[PDB]
Amino acid sequence: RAYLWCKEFLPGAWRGLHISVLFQCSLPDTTATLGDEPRKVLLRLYGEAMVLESVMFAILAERSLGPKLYGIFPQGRLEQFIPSRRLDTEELSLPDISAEIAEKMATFHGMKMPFNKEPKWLFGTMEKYLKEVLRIKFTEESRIKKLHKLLSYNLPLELENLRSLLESTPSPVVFCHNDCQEGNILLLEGRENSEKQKLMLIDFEYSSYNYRGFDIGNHFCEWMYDYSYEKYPFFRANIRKYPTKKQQLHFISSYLPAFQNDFENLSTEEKSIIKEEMLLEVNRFALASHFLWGLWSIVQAKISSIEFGYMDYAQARFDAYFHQKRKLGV
Amino acid sequence: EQPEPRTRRRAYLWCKEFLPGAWRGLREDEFHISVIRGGLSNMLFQCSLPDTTATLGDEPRKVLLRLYAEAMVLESVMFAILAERSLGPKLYGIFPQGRLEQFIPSRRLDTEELSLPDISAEIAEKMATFHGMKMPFNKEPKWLFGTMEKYLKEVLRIKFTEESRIKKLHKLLSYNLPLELENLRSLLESTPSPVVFCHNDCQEGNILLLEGRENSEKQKLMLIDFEYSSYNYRGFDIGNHFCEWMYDYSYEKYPFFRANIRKYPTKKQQLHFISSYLPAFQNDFENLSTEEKSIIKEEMLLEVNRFALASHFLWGLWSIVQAKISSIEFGYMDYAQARFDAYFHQKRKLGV
Ligand SMILES: OC(c1ccc(Cl)s1)(c1ccc(Cl)s1)[C@H]1CN2CCC1CC2
Ligand SMILES: OC(c1ccc(Cl)s1)(c1ccc(Cl)s1)[C@H]1CN2CCC1CC2
Repeated sequence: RAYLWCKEFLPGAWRGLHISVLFQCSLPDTTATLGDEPRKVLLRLYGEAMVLESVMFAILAERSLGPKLYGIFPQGRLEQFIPSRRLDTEELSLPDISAEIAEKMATFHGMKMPFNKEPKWLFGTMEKYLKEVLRIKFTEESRIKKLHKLLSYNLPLELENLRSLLESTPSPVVFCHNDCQEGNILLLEGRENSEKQKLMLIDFEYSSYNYRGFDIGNHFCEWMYDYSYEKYPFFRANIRKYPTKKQQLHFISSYLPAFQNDFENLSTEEKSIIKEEMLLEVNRFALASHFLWGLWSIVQAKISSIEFGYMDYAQARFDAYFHQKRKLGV
Repeated sequence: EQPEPRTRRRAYLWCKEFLPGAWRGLREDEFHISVIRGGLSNMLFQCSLPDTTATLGDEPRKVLLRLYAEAMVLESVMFAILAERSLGPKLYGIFPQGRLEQFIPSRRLDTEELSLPDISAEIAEKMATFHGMKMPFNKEPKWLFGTMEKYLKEVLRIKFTEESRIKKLHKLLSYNLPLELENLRSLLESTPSPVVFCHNDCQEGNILLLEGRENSEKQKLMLIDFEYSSYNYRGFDIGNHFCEWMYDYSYEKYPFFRANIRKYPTKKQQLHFISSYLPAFQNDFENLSTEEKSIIKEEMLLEVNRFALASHFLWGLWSIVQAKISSIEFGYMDYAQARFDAYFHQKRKLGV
């Protein structure tokens, strides 16, 4: 099946003619490349709505901000295989890494995409997941209990509180990644010694026009979560790992001149004003990351096959939401 | 011509939501929209900012709205890629009901303009550029015979009710189309042709003569409407274009087309076309020997002239199917006969 996708969609030596588990499709080591065709490709089997993700991946491939698109078919797609590794959670805090993510995020934000520019994504998704959460019934007594504790916060009332806080919080609408976590950041092989070009932002499943503060606040929230933990619930949460004001300022001091052209040419006092207001903007939007992903995770506990403690994760996001509300005095 | 109130409201919402700058804060009463192309399939509209409104950034003053089975996914990706490589109109917005694309001030070429040496040479260069494209689609040349077999299977099942359509179908069927498809298959089997990304409908109605550029000898045209595009034999794309010289679709009375076999390009006109196509396609071409260049050229004429037979066959079958399924007024059965008449005339000329 994959043999016929790689044979029919790929040029040169493939048109004549190895697979590993996502799939790593390759040509034999003794086979000589006829031209610029790839020796090793990546196959993505799935399992509007595909029209938008496809056009987006095609555009990012064309603009070199994503992996190349080699083939597109109903069952999935053939993409460029990038020799790399994903970053770990502890590396998000590294100054060079943090500064590069901010630059790669700033670049992604300035991109013009053929999608709805109305920032509906944030609240529309939260309402969609909230409507589902209130009608979910679990069979297991342990899950019924965990849900009962989450529903006890009165989620529709909390959403209206978050709505009022965010409406009185100006944040520009940009093309957001919406999932800027370590698992979506590639550390490029060989390029490890590069100070400012060793990374790549990937996996645009959630990308849309959204409030800038959500992409930044959401990334700040991601410093607290490590999804590599090998024992149940298959994640580790650490509130103390949220960026300090200094680490948050280092991130924005790299984000701002990379996004706003004039920024560098402003006065020291003016630069601090934009920055101080930006810390308020992103820390408020961090609350929407906890809320969005917390609701998402309850819906995921009901529908997903994947081995992950979804209900514990929802509780860890809701704990962080209330902790962050307290920190902000909101 | 103004659209229907429901269309005008939906169009206004798509423009204010997908288009940036002055569009984001436009009132319904400030929205300008007019029909470009009517019908039921692919309605076209020009949408615009009032002339009194200033632009804020680099947003367009006017756009084209195109108002329309996952062939929609591939078609959308194709338009996006071509828009990115500056080979098609810019894509401003994609939604289930349609697209917002760049408005290009121009007119389409007329059939008579295809023969013009400068026009012909430029079409050859843009077609050659189009063929050098790497697209993420199936590279097996299954389009041609797959489409023809698909149309033929449909044609063998067709039962018309109108007496003249019945009589016309009887004549076409009498040629023994399945047997004729096999004769065509074996002829093309012994005709080598490189598999490239083809337009597959490179006719006058899909070529834009760009406004202001009518003095630019080599850069005044643009190929558009890539709905039939796929990986196909290079022979087809060129052969199909040569067949298009014979058909004028602007005829205002039924059958809504004029066919003239004498308008097919002469060896001279074909050689002029392939003489612009070849250095545009390989770039090292001019530096080859006179005997090698003449051999490449003579093999190329034979290849495109044989594939022209598949152009006649494919559109003749498509036309019969359209007579059954389409709602658009066109003399489809007369058009099918016109393509089959040409097909047998081209067979006799090739001595095959
Ligand atoms: O998709 C996740 C999943 C976590 C657990 C799952 Cl089961 S899917 C990640 C994808 C890849 C990772 Cl590595 S973590 C997380 C990343 N963000 C979106 C959804 C999750 C919370 C925030
Ligand atoms: O699309 C057509 C149509 C003709 C009649 C129709 Cl009804 S659609 C053209 C569109 C615009 C033209 Cl100008 S010709 C023709 C161009 N090629 C594809 C189908 C037709 C034959 C070859």
